Amino acid sequence: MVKKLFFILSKEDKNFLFFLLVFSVFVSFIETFAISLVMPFITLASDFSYFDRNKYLISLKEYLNIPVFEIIVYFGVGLIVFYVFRALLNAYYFHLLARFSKGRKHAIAYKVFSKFLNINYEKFTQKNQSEILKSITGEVYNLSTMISSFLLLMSEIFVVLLLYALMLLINYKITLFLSIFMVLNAFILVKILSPIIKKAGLRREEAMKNFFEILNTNLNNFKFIKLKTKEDGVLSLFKAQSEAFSKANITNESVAAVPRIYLEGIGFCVLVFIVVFLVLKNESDISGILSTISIFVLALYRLMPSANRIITSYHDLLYYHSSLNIIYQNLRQEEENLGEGKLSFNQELKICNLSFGYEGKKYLFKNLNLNIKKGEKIAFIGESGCGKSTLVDLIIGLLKPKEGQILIDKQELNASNAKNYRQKIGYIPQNIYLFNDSIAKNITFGDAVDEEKLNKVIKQANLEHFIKNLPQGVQTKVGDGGSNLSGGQKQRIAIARALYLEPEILVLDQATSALDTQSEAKIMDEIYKISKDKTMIIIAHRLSTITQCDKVYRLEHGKLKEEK
Amino acid sequence: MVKKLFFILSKEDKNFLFFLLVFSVFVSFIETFAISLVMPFITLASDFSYFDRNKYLISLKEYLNIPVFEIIVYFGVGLIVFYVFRALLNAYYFHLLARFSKGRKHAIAYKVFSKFLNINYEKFTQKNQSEILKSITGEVYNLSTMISSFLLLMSEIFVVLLLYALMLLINYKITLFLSIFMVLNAFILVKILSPIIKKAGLRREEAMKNFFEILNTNLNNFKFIKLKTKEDGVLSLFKAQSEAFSKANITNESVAAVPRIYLEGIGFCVLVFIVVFLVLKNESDISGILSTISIFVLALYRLMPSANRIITSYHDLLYYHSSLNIIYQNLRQEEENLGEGKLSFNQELKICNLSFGYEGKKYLFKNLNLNIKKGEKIAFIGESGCGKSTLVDLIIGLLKPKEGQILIDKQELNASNAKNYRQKIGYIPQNIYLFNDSIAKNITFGDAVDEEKLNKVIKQANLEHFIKNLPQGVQTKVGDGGSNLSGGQKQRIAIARALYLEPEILVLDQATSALDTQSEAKIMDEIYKISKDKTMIIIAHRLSTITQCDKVYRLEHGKLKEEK
Repeated sequence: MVKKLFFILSKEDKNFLFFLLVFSVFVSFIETFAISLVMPFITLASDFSYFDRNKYLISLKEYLNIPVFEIIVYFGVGLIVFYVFRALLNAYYFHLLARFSKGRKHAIAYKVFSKFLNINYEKFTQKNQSEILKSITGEVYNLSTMISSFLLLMSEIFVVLLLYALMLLINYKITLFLSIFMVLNAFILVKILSPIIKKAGLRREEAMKNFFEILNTNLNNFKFIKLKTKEDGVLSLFKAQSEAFSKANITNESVAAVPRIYLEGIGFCVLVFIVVFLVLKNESDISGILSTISIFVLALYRLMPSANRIITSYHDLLYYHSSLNIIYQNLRQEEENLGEGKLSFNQELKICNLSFGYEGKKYLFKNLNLNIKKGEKIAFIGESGCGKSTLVDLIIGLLKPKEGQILIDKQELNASNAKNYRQKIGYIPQNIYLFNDSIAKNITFGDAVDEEKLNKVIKQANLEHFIKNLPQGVQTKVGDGGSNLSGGQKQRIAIARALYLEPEILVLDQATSALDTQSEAKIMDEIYKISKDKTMIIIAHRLSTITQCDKVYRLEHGKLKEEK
Repeated sequence: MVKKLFFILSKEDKNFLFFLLVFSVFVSFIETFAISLVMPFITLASDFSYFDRNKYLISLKEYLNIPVFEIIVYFGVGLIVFYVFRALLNAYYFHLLARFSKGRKHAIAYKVFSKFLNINYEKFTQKNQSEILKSITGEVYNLSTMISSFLLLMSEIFVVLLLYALMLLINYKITLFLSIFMVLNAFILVKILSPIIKKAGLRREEAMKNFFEILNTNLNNFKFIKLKTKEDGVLSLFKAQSEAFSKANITNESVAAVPRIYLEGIGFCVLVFIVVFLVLKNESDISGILSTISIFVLALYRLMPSANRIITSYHDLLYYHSSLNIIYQNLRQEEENLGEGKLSFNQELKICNLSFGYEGKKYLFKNLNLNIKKGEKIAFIGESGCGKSTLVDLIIGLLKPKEGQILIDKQELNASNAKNYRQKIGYIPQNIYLFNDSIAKNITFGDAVDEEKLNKVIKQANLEHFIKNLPQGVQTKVGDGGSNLSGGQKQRIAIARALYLEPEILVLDQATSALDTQSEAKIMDEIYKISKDKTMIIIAHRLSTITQCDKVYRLEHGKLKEEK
């Protein structure tokens, strides 16, 4: 199951990853060094001896470099430069972690989005957009922060093992005591306290709910209370619930402080017994008792966060992580579309026996039939939701028929030429979704500009008096969808978007209502005047918009009857 | 302005307050004992000397009590009993704080609620219930936790002052350096660091806003993407915004560790210059270097929580409290209703020139006139908010008329006799709010039970076939409002509630819609049959329910016309 992970990440990310691993092991050594290098400096600073004795201390001094008094100053400066060095180093490490995690958040999410773009229409549209959005923005973040948690985990288990080994070395006796005593201390806090904290917590949570409830119904029945004269009747309930809440809330607010005061008390109590045990034998070298103590204090101090990070990363490695990876496998290895080749359209769009049904599912047509001559401008009057939009979808490039053929100049429409057939249709969704940018983009939908063709389209989409009356002009921000724009401008800009593609079939998926003739009646005429050179399919929901339409097919359950 | 506090709090609350006040300073001293009493034991436990010298230490040993090897064992116990003693003491202290805070929550919220119960109907109904609920459950919590925060504040400022004075005594030289460096370091973290972080926080928030904003619009326009074949168009923008998010997300995650790693860097760096200044003179008594370090470490260590709590409680002493206390003052000194004395009803309910308006407000009536013979069963067709409900409120006990008299057997209804008149009306609100309890209560509305009267009432409100078909029976929990109950049973339970008060005027405030005759048509006849012996006022909303009404008055601008 490790081969899953090595399929997602790229090579540069691998280099970066191992870099971060080596770094992770490194900072462990740097930390344990930053902690260990206190004992020598704290035990050699006083008394001012050790220079005159000890087979090791005199060598660096008798190496003819330093007198006797510059052995503490220089060493100390060396350490403070070492600590500023740490202050920079750890920051860089975490920077690399962040850079890696979120840079990956970018990179893989790009792939997921792209693959979802290359996947076929039916499989994309069969699963809700919550699943897709989550699949390209949620799982990615989760995985990124997951990996960061893993590298940090490595770092800290290394810090733990290293400092534990150091403690094992320094005082072989005390470390075992503090070990057995530590794994007991965690037991007192996770088996004897935490469930009772959960207990008082749930008690407060329930009492608060109850209290607010009867206070709310009591306020709801005031007209009855005032007319009942007796008010103490409901105070008999209020003072009853309020005291329960006032009890559970104090048991909770009280039991929460037990651990820390426990930790202080035990914090000193563990120190004094160890003192009174190391008295039975003589070893305390004045500074010795405090030299080993400063060290173990430091060690425990640095170990607590390592343990915490370990546990947190553990819960993040249980809760999250795994429950995403397999999902990812179902998204990249998920198949795409296909097809390549051209197809000509100079005569008809013969349909021939559609018969279509989704992934369930009862058939929506079962032998649907019509044909669309080049330039017909037809419309699909329905009863809203009958399948007119689905019919048009099948007529156009999308949706694979169950029994159909859909001929284009007596030539069968399939996957090969589906590319080129999808290419030669606009859309104009009426209720459109613009993305926050500069009018031109959208319309061009990101694919650069052309100036000439763009102006041909703006001229053709009758927006010249709207582009003239804009401050920045063609470069104004649509705010979102509009926001900065409004209805008519949306519609016409979409018309521009579909007329930027030009030929040959203009779909027009008009939605329910437009409100009213003070918009649609004019725009329709403009459309009839601009759809002269091309063919048009209109997914009509009502009426009064199909006046100049050559053909009108009514689709109701469950066949297709010709109206006009 | 402190006398406000002693008007809200009772005597027991005052005593408890001063008690917790003294307690705070006490635990301050006990804690500083736990910190200071380390130095004697840290300097006398090892090495095993000091017993032979010192004018005081030689006394207790020469006081004929101890050998030579049992002076550390016994002395240690003195501290180890003391620290468990603390483990109990602080626990009991915080327990007392919690008990005071939430006990105050109870008692005080009770007082406010009770005052809202004694206040008159119009001022109660003129202010929205949000302000009320908050005034008896929101502000109270703030004041409660506020006072506890103040006591804790005193405790910790005392700990601060004592340990600061002790450090001042022990080493009068170093404490000043660490002081100026405290106000300098905190300056580095709150004047040089803390203000600059906010910028990055808002920046990241905005970058996330932009990216996540533009990611949805991309998925919203997929039909066009599929019809375009080319996938790179939106990938070219996605790779542009996602990297902006991927840049903003790494800088904050990098800068968030800056303060703490700074804290280690300075944490050690501050030690060494002090070393290189205290080496120039002989004073280091081997353990001295580590004794003074241990002491100042303990003190600074204990000072951090004191400062932190000071700041936290300070923000609780800034944000909250005030905007509640005056609010609170506007509820204790708030005025109530009045009245006492009886009044008879045997003939008519003469009105005589009502004319009413709320706290604004254009009059809803301006000279209203009628009379209600005992048992008339009249109805008020209105336009909802036209003033029919207000009219009925005036007819019954609530709301004081601006020009009216409201005679009851030729006797004026005012504040004095309003009690007995309020007593003699039921209600039946149609859309009712039961509170989570045992059917009997509600019906009796909290005022205990009666068995005889309850059975007579359930008998009168025709609900027996629903009580036999319930598990617990009359002791079933209505769950919420119902939840466990449904429609008809709700209504009839309310009818029972108003029939438990029994006579003599049955209001029926019907709301909009019921759906349909399978409920209203049935209930209405039963109501008409139980109102035979009584009089009835119906705030009717429609028709077909006022069929059996003897009189029907329609309220329109701005009079009342008899219908039938």
